[PDB]
Amino acid sequence: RVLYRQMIVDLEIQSKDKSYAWFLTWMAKHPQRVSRHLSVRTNYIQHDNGSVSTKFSLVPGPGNHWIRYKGAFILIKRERSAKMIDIANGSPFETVTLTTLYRDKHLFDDILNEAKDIALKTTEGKTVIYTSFGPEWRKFGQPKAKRMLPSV
Amino acid sequence: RVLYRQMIVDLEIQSKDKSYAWFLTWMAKHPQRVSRHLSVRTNYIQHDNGSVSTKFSLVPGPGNHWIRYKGAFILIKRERSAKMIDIANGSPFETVTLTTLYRDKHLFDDILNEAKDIALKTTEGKTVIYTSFGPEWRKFGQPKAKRMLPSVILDSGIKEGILDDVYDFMKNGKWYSDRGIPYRRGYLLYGPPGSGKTSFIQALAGELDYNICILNLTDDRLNHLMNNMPERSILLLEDIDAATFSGLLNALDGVTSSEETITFMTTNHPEAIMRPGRIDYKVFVGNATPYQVEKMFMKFYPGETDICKKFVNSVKELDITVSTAQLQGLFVMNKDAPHDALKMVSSL
Amino acid sequence: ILDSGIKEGILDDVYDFMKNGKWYSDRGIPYRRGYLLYGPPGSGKTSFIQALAGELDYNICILNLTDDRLNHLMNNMPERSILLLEDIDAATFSGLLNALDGVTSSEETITFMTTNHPEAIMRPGRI
Ligand SMILES: Nc1ncnc2c1ncn2[C@@H]1O[C@H](COP(=O)(O)OP(=O)(O)O)[C@@H](O)[C@H]1O
Ligand SMILES: Nc1ncnc2c1ncn2[C@@H]1O[C@H](COP(=O)(O)OP(=O)(O)O)[C@@H](O)[C@H]1O
Repeated sequence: RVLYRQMIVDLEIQSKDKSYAWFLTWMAKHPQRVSRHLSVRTNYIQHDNGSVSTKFSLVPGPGNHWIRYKGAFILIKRERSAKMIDIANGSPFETVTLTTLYRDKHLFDDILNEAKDIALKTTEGKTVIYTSFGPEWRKFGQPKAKRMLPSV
Repeated sequence: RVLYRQMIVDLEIQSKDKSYAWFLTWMAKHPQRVSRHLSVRTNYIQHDNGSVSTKFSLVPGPGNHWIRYKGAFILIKRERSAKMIDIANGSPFETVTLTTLYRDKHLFDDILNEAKDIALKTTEGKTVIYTSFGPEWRKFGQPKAKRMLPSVILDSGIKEGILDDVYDFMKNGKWYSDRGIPYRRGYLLYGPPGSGKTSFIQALAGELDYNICILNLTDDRLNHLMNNMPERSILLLEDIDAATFSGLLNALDGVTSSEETITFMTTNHPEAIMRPGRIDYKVFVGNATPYQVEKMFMKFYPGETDICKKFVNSVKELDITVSTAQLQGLFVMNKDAPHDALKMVSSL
Repeated sequence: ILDSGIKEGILDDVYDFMKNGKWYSDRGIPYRRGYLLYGPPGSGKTSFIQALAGELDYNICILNLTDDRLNHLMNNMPERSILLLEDIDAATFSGLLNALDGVTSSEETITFMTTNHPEAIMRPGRI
């Protein structure tokens, strides 16, 4: 056991961190892996009307999987706690554990960077335009969209 | 144990997800299964009165069942936690686990899609109509119902010439963004009064489940009204031929949002605005056609083809301003009786 | 207690009108219906309407006979209600017909009407 823990690294991403959903989203879209388990995640928006916009997507889910990032054979576990309950999302406390050799520790940042990009590609800002209303600045013209510099 | 976990998949739907009730509802209505266990689910609404509307329905419930979807023999367990308590619904934490072979993993999405449809069939939207109250939009006329596009009957090609132009305009976000032009579009339904324009706009908004922020024709607040529109809306401008004109064009060019901004315009007689970016799709919905009269007659009375022709050649004579509102009026007063309509509508 | 056939001629017309949602939706006509109980004063009309509302456990939004707010009153009715118009023979008439044609809701909209002497409104969609 000590020799095995002496040639590997770990990386725990716990369910509180913002980099938990990002990483599962990334690992869903990875081409080469073997993930026997799956978990549904369904977003579901009810507007002012009874109208519903809903969408479901599968993710790795509890139990361990494997992945091959750049010739690494990373082993990932995902675990749920049988006793503790988070109050931020109303779900039990979860934990993802990545594990590769020590030699490829430098891969982890790369992975997380990729995840951040796949996270940042979807979330898009909107350039709010404030304006003068007497001696105080008020918002005006509910958020515009980015004008995408090649366009000008 | 490792070989067995080596030829199967799992799918955990946990009790927090919205796709938990949907799936149990779906599996209740599946024809071929063997579910020894059952659980009651009782909805119970007490109104302002002591009156009660209550309804109970059985679902799979705890313990494992079986099902056969498309020749798969899926095994499903449902479990409750003896220690944890959810605070959203006040119940212990539950979990559904589907398990089939790896080869039929692609079935899961299908199942969930079916569940979503059985979920989406019951929940029905209602096209709220906002309106102008000074320089601010207030709700008006507590939610209507969807008008169900087959119900409105207009000319042969106009029902598809707009339902596909709009469906294209909902897919050209990148095209409008990369060119550096605003992402908006106008429409000009024109014709005689009482031809079914507003009815068609409401039917289309019900198709796209948006909300009609109706506005009929002050110039300083018109710009404020254009700029401040709620989420998921479809602007409607009745009678644009009643007008400040330069301010109208200025505010009409200065309409923006964070998403699509469709702005239909209806007028009774359309005689600079027709430039693209402003009004760019003009189509003429007018009086009744021998196709419209046939389709209305078949809309009211399903089947009974023989009478249909016998009406059309009758309405070919004595017709001046025959409009579809008039046909709706003269067909609703003689409901469930086409033979009375044959002699009643022909004389008006 | 009223005449021999009238207790069933209305308790089955209403029970049909509660089952024709698809029929009224597919035709593209609004899903409403009026009624005209007429007779001499003191015959038991209002009592029958209250008994029927108790049968369907709805709520009687009674209104007895201003034209600009009448439309607002017609439009804004609570959930699970049954409109009642006492003495429609006391009237603005064009505004009455306009607001009466412009009554809407998210569900059924029954509107009984009682009058002591009923002498255009009788067209279907209206009474
Ligand atoms: N093609 C149609 N199908 C169904 N109802 C129609 C049709 N054309 C007109 N109507 C009816 O005519 C009435 C008034 O027409 P409306 O659409 O309000 O007129 P406009 O749009 O010209 O102002 C409504 O009750 C509407 O349902
Ligand atoms: N068949 C009946 N059953 C019960 N009460 C009745 C009946 N007929 C008349 N009444 C009595 O008539 C009275 C007045 O009825 P009301 O509804 O005010 O009459 P109207 O609708 O003609 O104005 C009530 O006190 C009611 O109990």
